[PDB]
Amino acid sequence: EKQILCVGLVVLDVISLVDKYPKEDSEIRCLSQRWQRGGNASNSCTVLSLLGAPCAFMGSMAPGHVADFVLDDLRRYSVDLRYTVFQTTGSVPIATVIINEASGSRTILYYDRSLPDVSATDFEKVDLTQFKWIHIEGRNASEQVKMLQRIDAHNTRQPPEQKIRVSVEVEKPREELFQLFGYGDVVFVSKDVAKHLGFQSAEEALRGLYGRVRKGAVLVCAWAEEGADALGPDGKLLHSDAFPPPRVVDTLGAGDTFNASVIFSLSQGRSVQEALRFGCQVAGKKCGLQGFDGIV
Amino acid sequence: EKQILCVGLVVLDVISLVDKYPKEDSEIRCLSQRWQRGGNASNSCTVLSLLGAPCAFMGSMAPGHVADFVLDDLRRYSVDLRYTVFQTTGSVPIATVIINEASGSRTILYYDRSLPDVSATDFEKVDLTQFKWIHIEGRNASEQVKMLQRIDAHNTRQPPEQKIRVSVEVEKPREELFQLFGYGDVVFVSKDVAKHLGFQSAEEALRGLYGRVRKGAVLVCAWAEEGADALGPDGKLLHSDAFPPPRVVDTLGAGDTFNASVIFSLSQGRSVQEALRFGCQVAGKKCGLQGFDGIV
Repeated sequence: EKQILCVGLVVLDVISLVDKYPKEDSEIRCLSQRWQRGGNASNSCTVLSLLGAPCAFMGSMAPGHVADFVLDDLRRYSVDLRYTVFQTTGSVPIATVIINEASGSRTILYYDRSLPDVSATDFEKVDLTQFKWIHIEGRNASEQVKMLQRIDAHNTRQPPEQKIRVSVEVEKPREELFQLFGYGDVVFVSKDVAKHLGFQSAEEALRGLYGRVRKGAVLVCAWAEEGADALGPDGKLLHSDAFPPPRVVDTLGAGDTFNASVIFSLSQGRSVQEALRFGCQVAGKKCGLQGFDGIV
Repeated sequence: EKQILCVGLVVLDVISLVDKYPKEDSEIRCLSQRWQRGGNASNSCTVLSLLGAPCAFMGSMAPGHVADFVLDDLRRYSVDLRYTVFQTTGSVPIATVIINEASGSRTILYYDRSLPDVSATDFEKVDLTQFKWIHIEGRNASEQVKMLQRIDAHNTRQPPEQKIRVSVEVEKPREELFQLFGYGDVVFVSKDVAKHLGFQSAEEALRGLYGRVRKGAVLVCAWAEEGADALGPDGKLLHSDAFPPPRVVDTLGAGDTFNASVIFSLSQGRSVQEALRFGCQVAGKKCGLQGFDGIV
């Protein structure tokens, strides 16, 4: 069984659990503080692994005790780390995460880039024959476009049977990332990006942006409590309602869980409509649990 | 010149500077993240040192890289650490501090006690003859009352000329701490404690609580932008208006700066009225600066 490769950046989430969202200028005693491995594509590997799909993670890494914590954790999920790009400068990024016990909301304070990104030349070294799906978390787009061109060139020399399926996520509302819309068989665009571009609903965003994706591609937009929508070459808008848990306790990585679950379902040969449904359900289940493990 | 001893707990402040206060459930890129030594009595040593008063700090400590950072920092200010109480269990407490660049507000997320407190038996080892003033940050009150009884017993065997002046801070609205009101020549009570007990202004709190302090004591209550008030045995309410800086950039430790500056002024023989004024002015100056060093 060929692997699913995720290219992205691992982040250390330093999570403070509070009984209510802190009022500016107050002092509040937290219920707990914990470390959790995070990062979008990183979290998606966790979920893919939990769902039973062998996968590999490619990201930059700075040796030290933080690296040990996050790499050990990836190893626990049997994520293949052959393509870890070790950097002799910079550090693993940290995100300070406030979770409101009352609501499950997650509020993320993150920082400037703390280490070099995975480059096109790094990706050149990947043995593409090992993978049936490659997902790219949009970040350093000019480099990633080259990576995507490399996969495309590879696929031209392949039977349709042996083509590597590609997905990309455009989550941050940064201009440089929009070029990624034209790559990938599946394109995840965030609600935040949609709203930044002036769309007020997933349906609106999908209709508004479909003209930018590559021929044959499926564009997917999750819209929180409003569920998720997709639009493919046939012009039929597809939708799944959200599947909230009875009590929301932790929504950190819920979007990553959605992405992973859609990739999983699609990679398993399911329809887009079913993949959306499955994504919403697994993401919802996740929101009712601390971290990811209880989704299975 | 005998030292001023501060008994309290050193804290590592992990400070995230943000351009606006984060909205719940958002993700925000911080401007910077820095480590700063904190803790109330710890910060007051910094200020006392900067103002030119030799001082000593007594608190619990767990060896490790965090201890090294905070102890090196205390050494930079020439704070005497002879009475550091090393603990073979627990860790230096962390406080997660969000500072709003726009307002200078500080929002503090702190955690359960991470190491043993300084005990009465620890304090027994202090050479009281070395100190002309001892300030206690209220925390483990039952133990600290014994410490205060030890100082009292010491002072009975002294000339008035050689009596150690004592101050206590009651900052958290915790019942156990109220017993400390009856100790100390100078009693700092926080606005938060006052409000918890049903008073709506410093004047109200002082009148409301003076009957609980020891004969001769001065009760002090700072009330933020409303300045600070004090009440002594003569029943005359004293007041200083706040002295805001032209632009408030960082209010973390402003209250500690006030406390230290009042202790300093009083220890220098100044009147309570002048000490209040001086406290408000130095605290105000501090609020216009990052950290403490520019106050002098």
